[PDB]
Amino acid sequence: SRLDPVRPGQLLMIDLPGPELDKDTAAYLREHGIGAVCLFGKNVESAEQLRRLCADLREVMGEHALIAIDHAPSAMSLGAADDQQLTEDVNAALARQLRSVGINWNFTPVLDINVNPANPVIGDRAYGSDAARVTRHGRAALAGHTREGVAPCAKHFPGHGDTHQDSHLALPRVSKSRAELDAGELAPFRALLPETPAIMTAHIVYDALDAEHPATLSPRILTGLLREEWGYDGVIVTDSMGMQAIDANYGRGEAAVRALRAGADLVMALGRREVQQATLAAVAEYVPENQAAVATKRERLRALARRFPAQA
Repeated sequence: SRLDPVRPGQLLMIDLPGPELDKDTAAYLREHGIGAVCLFGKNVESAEQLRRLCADLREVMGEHALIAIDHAPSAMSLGAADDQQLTEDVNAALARQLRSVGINWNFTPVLDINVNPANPVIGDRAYGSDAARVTRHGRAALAGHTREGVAPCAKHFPGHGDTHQDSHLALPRVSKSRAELDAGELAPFRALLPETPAIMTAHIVYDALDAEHPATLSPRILTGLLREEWGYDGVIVTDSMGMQAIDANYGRGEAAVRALRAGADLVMALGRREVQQATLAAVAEYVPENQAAVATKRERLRALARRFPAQA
């Protein structure tokens, strides 16, 4: 649309320095039209302070604001008690607390499967060791958020449960066959798609899907599989681009442009202002030649915020 061209900042989710929205940060959000922020421990002191922080963010960012947080018993606990209704209700209570402070996005449920006992990558944070158990409690977690007006985001697609890292600088790999993936890693996401408004992708290489690129940078995975095979029309967000294995293998801006091209709607551009600025600069070169594609990405983000408005 002529009157409202897509800006590079509207495709990024950034982090903030502290518990208060300082003037320079406000000026910066407004300057670039940043539409999404993720909050962490460094931003959280009390419910009163957090409510003040999210109200300020909503005032600066406007009606499309996506205000996310990363993170009450464990997923393993709930998985084990195995009362689906309990899982839903605990997530419903968590979502009500988030809603009262002005947060409209939570990064759960984990749909990773803790399948390999001798390789607990996820551990406590998964609901179980098979797809069936993860699917059942994942459904409950999604519904508890959704019914309370908070967008949940399933992670980490296509499944972090059983990855192998050759070194701390190498991308983790999964070398299982497609049929194995279908029965395991992929099953909970596939089963839960119509209830999943957002999905966060994993910096993991799946040999059976795309032997050359991590999922977050893979057109075969984000577009071929998620969009085309599965018909997924929700938000795809990349995992944090500041994680070491990516950082050691790609430039920040290059990686973010590649994620958007591959099929992400939203890039998590976490880190100090200088790295955020470098990401903006790269996306600023991509956006003008890809206006229809980025319009579609922005509308997914906007549809999410309309459904789950931040204003407390």
